[PDB]
Amino acid sequence: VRGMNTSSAMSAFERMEEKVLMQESRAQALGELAGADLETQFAQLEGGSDVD
Amino acid sequence: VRGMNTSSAMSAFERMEEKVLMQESRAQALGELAGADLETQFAQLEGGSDVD
Repeated sequence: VRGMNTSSAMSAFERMEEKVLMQESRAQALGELAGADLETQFAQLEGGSDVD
Repeated sequence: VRGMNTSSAMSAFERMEEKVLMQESRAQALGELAGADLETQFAQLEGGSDVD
């Protein structure tokens, strides 16, 4: 009930959270980098021109 | 009749009492610690909200 560090469930959650945060952030960061590049933005503009 | 220290019954009671007091106090202390934590108090409040 106390949720002490020794108990397995509490330790697992903390370990999982650190890994999850890093993984989630890394995937998002990569996407942002692609978005940041001018060419990716330009490609979207090109697509709009292309469809009409 | 004298209840002298040498007699087995007197010695047993004294030894048992020390162990019993420590055991009773320790169990109670653990319960108090759980009660002391804010989350346990919060859980009771949540339960009241949950039932209605």
